[PDB]
Amino acid sequence: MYLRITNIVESSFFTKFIIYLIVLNGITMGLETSKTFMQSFGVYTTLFNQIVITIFTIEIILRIYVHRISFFKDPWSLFDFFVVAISLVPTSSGFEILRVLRVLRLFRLVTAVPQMRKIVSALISVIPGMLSVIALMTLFFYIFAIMATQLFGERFPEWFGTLGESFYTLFQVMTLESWSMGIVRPLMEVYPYAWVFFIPFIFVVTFVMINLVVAICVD
Amino acid sequence: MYLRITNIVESSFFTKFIIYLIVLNGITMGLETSKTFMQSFGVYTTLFNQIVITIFTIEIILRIYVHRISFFKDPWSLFDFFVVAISLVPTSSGFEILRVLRVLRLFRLVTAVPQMRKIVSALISVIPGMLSVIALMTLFFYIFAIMATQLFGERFPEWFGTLGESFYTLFQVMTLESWSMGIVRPLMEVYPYAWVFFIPFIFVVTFVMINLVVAICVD
Amino acid sequence: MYLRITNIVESSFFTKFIIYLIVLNGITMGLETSKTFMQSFGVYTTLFNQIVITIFTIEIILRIYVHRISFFKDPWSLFDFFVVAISLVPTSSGFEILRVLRVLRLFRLVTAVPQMRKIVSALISVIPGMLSVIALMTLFFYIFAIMATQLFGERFPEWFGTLGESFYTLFQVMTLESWSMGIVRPLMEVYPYAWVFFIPFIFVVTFVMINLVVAICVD
Amino acid sequence: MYLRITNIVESSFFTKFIIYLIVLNGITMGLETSKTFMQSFGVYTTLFNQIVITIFTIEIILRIYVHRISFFKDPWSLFDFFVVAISLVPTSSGFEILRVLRVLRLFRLVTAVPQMRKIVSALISVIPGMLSVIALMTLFFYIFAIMATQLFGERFPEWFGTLGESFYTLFQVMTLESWSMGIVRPLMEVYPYAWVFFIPFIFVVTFVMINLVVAICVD
Repeated sequence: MYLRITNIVESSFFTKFIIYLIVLNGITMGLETSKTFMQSFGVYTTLFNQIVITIFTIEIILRIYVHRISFFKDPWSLFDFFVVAISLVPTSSGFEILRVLRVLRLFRLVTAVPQMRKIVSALISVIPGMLSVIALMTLFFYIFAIMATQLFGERFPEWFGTLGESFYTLFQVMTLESWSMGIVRPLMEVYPYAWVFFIPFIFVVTFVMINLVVAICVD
Repeated sequence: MYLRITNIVESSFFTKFIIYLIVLNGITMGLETSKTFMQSFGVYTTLFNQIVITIFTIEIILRIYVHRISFFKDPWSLFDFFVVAISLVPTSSGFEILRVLRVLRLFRLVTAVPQMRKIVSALISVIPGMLSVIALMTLFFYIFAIMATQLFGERFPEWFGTLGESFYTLFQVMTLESWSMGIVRPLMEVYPYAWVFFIPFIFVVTFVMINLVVAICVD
Repeated sequence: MYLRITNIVESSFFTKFIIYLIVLNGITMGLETSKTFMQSFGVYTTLFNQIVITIFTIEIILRIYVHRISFFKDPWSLFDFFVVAISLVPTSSGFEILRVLRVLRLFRLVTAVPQMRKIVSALISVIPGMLSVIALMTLFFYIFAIMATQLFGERFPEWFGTLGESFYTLFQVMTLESWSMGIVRPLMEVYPYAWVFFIPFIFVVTFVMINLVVAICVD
Repeated sequence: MYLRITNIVESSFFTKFIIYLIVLNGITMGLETSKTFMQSFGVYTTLFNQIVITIFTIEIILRIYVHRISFFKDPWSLFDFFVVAISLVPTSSGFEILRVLRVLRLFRLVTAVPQMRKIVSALISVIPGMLSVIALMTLFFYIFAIMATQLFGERFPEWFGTLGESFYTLFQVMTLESWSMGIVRPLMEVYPYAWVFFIPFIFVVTFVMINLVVAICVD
């Protein structure tokens, strides 16, 4: 039966059918949003869901037999696996995080469709030639995070009272949002020289990002 | 008589004339802005308009006789057509949107005048070589927008209570405007881990944007 | 005496002497800032000023004889002229704008010093290959400015009540500062669809700027 | 004994060891952050430090015997030296800045480990090819900063009352943070034409930045 199924799986109809449901479940997912819709076509959409997740567990299985090991060696397939799976976990139990993560299946439309793969693949290909800098950067953030926690965490618990808060705050400063009016001016009301810690931080971080762009925009 | 008019339309004078009015009606639109001016040279400006729109329909007509099918197949002429059409719709009836959309006729100056066309043209040419990425992003937004609606729409109606509500908010976060002080810090007061949803969102959406720039910078 | 002076003007000492005063007047200009300093070395700096402006009117004259017409054909010289001049206008009369514009002389350090000229020159050289786009852009701003004035100027006098206010506000939106939390969200409290006017405006304006960078970053 | 130690220092083990401690002291610094951890494994962490600093001076010494002059001529070694020196200064005395600056020893990991060096190196290499522009800008800031101080420092002490006050503010405006709502709109309530000072400032400073990026992107 191998080749029998293998001709179904590898068939055009198959894919087109899968891509069709993606877009359907996709559209249906946006109505599941409407408080109203849920009172009318409420159940219809609920059943349509269990159906789709079924059809997808089938599809994902059939695909495995037809590919065996090569499947759990395919980035794109693994995704579909670890996404249909999350959608399988009981509607109840634990937390509803998983219940929300289900919408992650609409990402399957990147899988099932060529071109999308190209871009995604094209985008991701660059990540490697960035890790050297990213590492540097993280180290930087880590060092300043620590310094900031022990410099302003006392009188500014909210933004620097913790190693992790400082991280968050420094990332904000990196995106340059409300960094002056919201963080550094207030800070300076107690530590006149705080500007000596942030302006430099902004330069380094800014500079690095600028180069990182140059790289990707050349290398 | 064809060639007769075809020598009028196709002439230099003709174009130069149309361009003269554009820049004239243009200067007029900016005065029609002033409350004061409308109390003095008020009507002078009102009639002047009904005149231009006429002269512009005549012109648009003449051009169609001189081009027949070719006219309704030229982007630039089409624009000129639509823009004149709008301006034609009665000052009254329906909503005043149209009444405002009239000022779109000053975009006519991009049409009538070469060079502008070149730049506009040079710009639009890049668009198609982005669509693959623009689609990816849009899918992305749709997915996270749906997630956000069901993750914070209950306690934060204004920013995520609706699917479109969330789209707007997320776009804001993408432009990085007040993203931390304005939206994420406040959100975290109820959902400590919301930073797990937005920081990653910020990275992905930023990365893409950076790449996109590169593409256009190079490709 | 021509060659006599011409050898002084063209002399090394001359320039070095001029560049020396620039830096001196420059340094002295930053102390003229201090409320305190003005009570101590107050007059000293005041006289030192009249002296420098003298020495500079001399220098500027000597330079003219040695160059005649070629002088008022030299961008760099013209500057020095139209800057030493402003500094000549009476400390009183009219308004103190001119009294502040005097600090513009420290710009002479870009003049008197090679290398600086290179960069400046290098920077300015690009402006030309940007005017096509800049023109387009301005037209755009003008069109939207007008539309906005007649769309929100009524209930939002501060930000759109005038053609010029709208300009200012739109530039702000272009820099993306407080555009959402400060302008569009408030706006939407009265005009639910305002987002249909600004998001597009942001895209066009953003896109254009992105290209303009590509150009300068290639052309 | 020279070669003896020269084989210790120059050895693999040696380096790997130093690197092991870096990452160790590093992890320690982040715990020394926690108020809780300091109440439990408190001293364990305190002694651990005084140990590393020792081992690091020994190491820094050994390296100097093995390199003599070459040591105080290598950027990376110099850094390592200075960073250890700081860490050496008594926990007490003077201000606790030093006490915090100690965490700068985690930058040691950029030194000890190759690759990091490469990136850091690759980054710093670009710096010199910017100085001409960096100087221009700095001159610019100085000039406008002086102007702003005497144009708004009286009615706006917090942002322009001082020469350095104005520097900070202007830098803020350059990063474009809250520049309109935060500073210029408020300023305009007293000085209607202040937009004439800032918009141009924004353009010039932006242009430069854009070019600079280009330079580094290409040159």
